[PDB]
Amino acid sequence: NISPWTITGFADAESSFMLTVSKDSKRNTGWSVRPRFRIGLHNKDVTILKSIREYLGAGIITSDIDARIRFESLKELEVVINHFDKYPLITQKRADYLLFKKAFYLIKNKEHLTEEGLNQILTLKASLNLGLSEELKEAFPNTIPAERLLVTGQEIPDSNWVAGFTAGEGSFYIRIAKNSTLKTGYQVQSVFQITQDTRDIELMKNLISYLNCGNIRIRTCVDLVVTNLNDIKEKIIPFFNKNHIIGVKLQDYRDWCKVVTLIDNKEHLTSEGLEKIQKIKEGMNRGRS
DNA sequence: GGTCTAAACGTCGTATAGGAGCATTTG
DNA sequence: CAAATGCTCCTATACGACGTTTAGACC
Ligand SMILES: [Ca+2]
Ligand SMILES: [Ca+2]
Ligand SMILES: [Ca+2]
Repeated sequence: NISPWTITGFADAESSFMLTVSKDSKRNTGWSVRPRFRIGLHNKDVTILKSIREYLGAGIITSDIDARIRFESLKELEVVINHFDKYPLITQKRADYLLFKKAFYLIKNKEHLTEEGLNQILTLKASLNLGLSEELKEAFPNTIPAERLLVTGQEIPDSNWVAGFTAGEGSFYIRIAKNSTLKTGYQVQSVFQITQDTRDIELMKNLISYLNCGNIRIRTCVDLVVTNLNDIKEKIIPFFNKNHIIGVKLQDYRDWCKVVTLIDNKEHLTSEGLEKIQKIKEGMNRGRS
């Protein structure tokens, strides 16, 4: 059974809180307003969604061009709010959650069925994710976007949060670089990585302190990158051995571990070992069938 | 000078995120 | 009826993941 903090870490990475405001003749305000919480993944990772659904006892799972679990009914969203109230998000998505939660209360309480409440919903939608469309701006021109929490000074709440976040944003890959100064003609490196938009660089720096390794790379997006071999051996691998990765990426993690073993035993410095490692690498990540 | 590790630097393709609205059920 | 939400379809970028070059430790 998945940990609640794993769920929150994974949602910090992959989830979306949404408000749809659609023109509708059939409604008394002329508009339809509805809240949504959703996680959408590659079809191969439907199992993660089933795990979340089994934990919470709510959510509708679909699989077509992608796999999604959605929470749209007031009963389902109540389960979502109860969870995140207990196990709070720590990325900037915490701010989206707070806007969403205010909207949920307005809708749950039917205040959205008034001109006043509808207008308030629009201030919330305006600061949530991508904000108001041109059409919505045209229809609600005097909307002042609600204040958005700048999320700051957040501590890593639990080791399983890190496992969930990494299952969403992390990468375990083997880097092979053509390099003539090596006997085999190639350098072999094991790499652990977490990627995130710079809006959360503070969190990323906190992750470096928390895991006690890694460097910050800015490209904007930020990468937490661990390349040091016995930071990988004695910190990253022990960490994720206790705090488990979920989804197909677990298989990538396992293969990654195997190559790290081969590297630790210097087999990457031989032609045969390099061939071994390449074969494993080719079956990992994007190369996994 | 040779061999090697670490990581700074480069960068592509899509699985994530985010979106909107018609159809159906419900009381 | 109209409100709620089931269901389905649309868009595209922050992610993941793959590749090369550089600084320099160690012998
Ligand atoms: Ca994310
Ligand atoms: Ca992911
Ligand atoms: Ca992601």
